[PDB]
Amino acid sequence: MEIYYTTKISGRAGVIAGWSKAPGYPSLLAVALSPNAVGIYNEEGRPLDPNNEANIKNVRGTECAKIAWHPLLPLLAIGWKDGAISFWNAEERKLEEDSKIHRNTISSMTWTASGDRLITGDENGRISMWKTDRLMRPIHVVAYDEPGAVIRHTVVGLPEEMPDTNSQVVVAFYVADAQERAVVKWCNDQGYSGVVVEMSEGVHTLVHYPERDQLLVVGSSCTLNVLTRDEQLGTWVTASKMKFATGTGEAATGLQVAWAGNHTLASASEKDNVVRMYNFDTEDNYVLNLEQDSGLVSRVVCLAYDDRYNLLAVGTTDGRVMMYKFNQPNLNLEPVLDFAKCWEMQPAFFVGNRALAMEWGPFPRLMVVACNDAINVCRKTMLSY
Repeated sequence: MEIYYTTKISGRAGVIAGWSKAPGYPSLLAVALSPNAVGIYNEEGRPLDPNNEANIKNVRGTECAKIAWHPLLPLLAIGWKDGAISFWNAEERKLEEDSKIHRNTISSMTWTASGDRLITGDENGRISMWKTDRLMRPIHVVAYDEPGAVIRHTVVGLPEEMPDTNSQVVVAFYVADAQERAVVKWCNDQGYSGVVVEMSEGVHTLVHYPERDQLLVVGSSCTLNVLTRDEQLGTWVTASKMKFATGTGEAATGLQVAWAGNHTLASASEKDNVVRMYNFDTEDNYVLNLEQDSGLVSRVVCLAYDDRYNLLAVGTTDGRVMMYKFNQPNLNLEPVLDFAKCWEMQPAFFVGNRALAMEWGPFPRLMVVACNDAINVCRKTMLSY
């Protein structure tokens, strides 16, 4: 067979792991190192540069908060915990740091579609789409203050086409979450921050369903706030709101709403060994059982989806992260309402500790379960017969 290898990034490894998520690139797992560096590490479960000089110590010498790689380049945007937006390229080995506008700890950092800007934010509510150039500098463009609110959840759902020049502008659906006052708002990189929605309940996770245009927000009551940019209202208002079947009621703490396929929504909880998939294909909910090991009960700590290649990560309390094979919406074989048996059990692997931070790689073989013990590189190595 071809058996998974449990090989772990260590040496100076921290918690936040950054994959070159674009396929076809040298998928260098950047690792937010504890001694104020970001470890640009390889994919064999080893540090690529254990000396950690090409792995870049912070110019301002702070701990990292967010590392995200360019969708069209091996450019790594490092959000350090001072506002230090650090653009570093793997092909250039140049880290260029600008901290003119951003001064608080980088809270929201999401790459744009083309990587021409970068939705940057901090705890001041200052969301700022700093432009990204091939001239390799993070340069601030637009400024939006949300005082009393933190830019916590910021998804890229529907890029609104303004009539300014009909340009496809990334419009960041950021939540002005002023202490659970989930003021989800949409800001564009030119001049404006419009309000997406005003829910009283805070955003548990800012999921977006693109097939039927549903900003699948979860309120902090396990309520799937199905926000659709309605044909009758225009913005992502709560068209429907039903309770998740995983941790029914007030169980949003530990609730795991990741993705589960093209027309399937993932739902699970830290009190549930059953992992129910809100299958949007034919409106299905169906459990996926887990195990208990002499009191080491495996209940879902983290769900994450390889939406590039349709695999669901199921992190558990015991530490293992087994995998769920989402069989396609069955138009090829056995058209079924219950995909619980179709959601095939995959060979489990023990990455180590409980899955707290998680980041799927560009391929569903190369991946990190960025647990706190080590930056758990997930990979496969062949065994010849």
